[PDB]
Amino acid sequence: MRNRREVSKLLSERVLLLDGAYGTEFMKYGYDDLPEELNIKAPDVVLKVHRSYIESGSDVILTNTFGATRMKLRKHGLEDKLDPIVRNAVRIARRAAGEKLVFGDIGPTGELPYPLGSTLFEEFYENFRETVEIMVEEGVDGIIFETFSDILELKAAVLAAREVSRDVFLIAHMTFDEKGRSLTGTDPANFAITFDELDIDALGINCSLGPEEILPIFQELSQYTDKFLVVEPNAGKPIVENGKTVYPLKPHDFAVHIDSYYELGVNIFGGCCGTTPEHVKLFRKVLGNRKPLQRKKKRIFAVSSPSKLVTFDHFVVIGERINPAGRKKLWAEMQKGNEEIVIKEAKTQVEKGAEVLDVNFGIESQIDVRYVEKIVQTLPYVSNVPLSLDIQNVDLTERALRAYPGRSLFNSAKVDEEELEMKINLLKKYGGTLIVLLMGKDVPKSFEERKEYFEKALKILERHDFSDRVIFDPGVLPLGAEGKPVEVLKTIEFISSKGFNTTVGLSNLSFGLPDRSYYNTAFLVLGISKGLSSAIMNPLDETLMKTLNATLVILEKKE
Repeated sequence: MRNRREVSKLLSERVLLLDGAYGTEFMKYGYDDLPEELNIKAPDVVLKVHRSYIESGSDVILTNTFGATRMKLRKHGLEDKLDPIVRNAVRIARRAAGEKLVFGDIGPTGELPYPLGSTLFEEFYENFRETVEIMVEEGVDGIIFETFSDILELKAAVLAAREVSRDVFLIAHMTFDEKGRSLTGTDPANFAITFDELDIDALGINCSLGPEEILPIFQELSQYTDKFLVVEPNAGKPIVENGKTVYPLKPHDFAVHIDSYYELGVNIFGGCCGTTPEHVKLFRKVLGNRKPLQRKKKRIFAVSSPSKLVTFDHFVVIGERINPAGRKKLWAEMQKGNEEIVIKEAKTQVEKGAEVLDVNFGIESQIDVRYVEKIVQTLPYVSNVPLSLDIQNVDLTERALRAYPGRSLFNSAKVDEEELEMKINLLKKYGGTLIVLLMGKDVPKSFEERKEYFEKALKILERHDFSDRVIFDPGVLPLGAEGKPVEVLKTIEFISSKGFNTTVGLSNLSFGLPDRSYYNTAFLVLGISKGLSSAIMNPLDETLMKTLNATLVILEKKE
């Protein structure tokens, strides 16, 4: 009913109050049934609880639909009841909220993405799409994806929601353990950096921990995003009593933490486990009417995997090995869909020092798309590191980007208006950074020409507001093509001096002459001395890796 523009307006004016736990309230009323089923079996109980929260002061209540998606309901033999479940939930909540806001509550499926589980991006996507269609049709004032523990599943959810409606206010939440990590390894900074650039309106943290525990985790989150913030802590740390887990933190003890979150810029405050109407009533009194606080986010250049965030504030080794070009064995296996061989190449490269992995599938026409999707989802989880997606076809590109678990690096976009704009828009929609190759219709032979390509690229990036999401690749040419490597060094220095990260397809310098390892080493050392911030290289080359480390030690970049 109310759109994201309208909700954003309200948020800019005042911090809002959410509601509390529903499950335990239903239980206090003698109903232990699956919450979602109550929307059909005992709608009066659902309404009663919504009203208890509204009367407590809640500015917004959540629909009783946390587990209402086909994938989750299937586990209870209720998949065929998805429609009446969600429609009734929205109607019941609307009836209770009256004028107040009603957000559609959508939790995770409980299924982990392949390779941890057996689910691919597309299925999660369709799964979330269906529930959002119902809520939008029934008139929710926003959607909040609650308690997500994995970024790929969360990414699929928001992309699905946004595809159904560009106007619905979207809120994405992740839950963290006491060590500040999601089930699959994501920390606050990673979550903020990966999701801040997606088309959602707010980010948040809910459940798992109490008020004090979430505080530092919330602070880290607030530093990397300028989106609206939400927090719903559990009512303290769990304690087991009569053989059951309870969250004893009383209203006053919970409510006193409100100021701390407010000082950190929170825009919506609510409570999770153990939160009762009694707790909300006090939250209302304590919160009152306040205008949110301004924040100003930290801006950094980084790419990510579910468990690792790689910031370009140090030389980044990008493993070049998962590339069938000139690799007879690998090429044949990729064609037959061999995942294990690629998994092994990834693992060994990281074990040797690669922090990011370039992934290319040779002649894309000869590769199965499902294979590509399985590999893109798989590597970040099993190898633990982010990927540089080395893909040519725009078609495959979009499929890889939407299924990528984190914020990736996209390999090369030549200096061509059409190609750049096209790849920029895909990255804007799905997230990610871009390697811009300094060439277009032909290869530059000088530093002068490379500079022209750089200047033309900056112009294009500038008008598409994408200058802060790029890494420049000057374009190393083979020494067997009079590739004048010195012109490449000048270019690296010039670009570095302007504040931009850089990289090179290292091996291309010696792919036409023996003792390539030594040419590769010499160039890398020289490149680093000119500001080179990374390189697509062979981490299995002991000579190159050891000399690389020595260089960094000598230039005082590490020990």
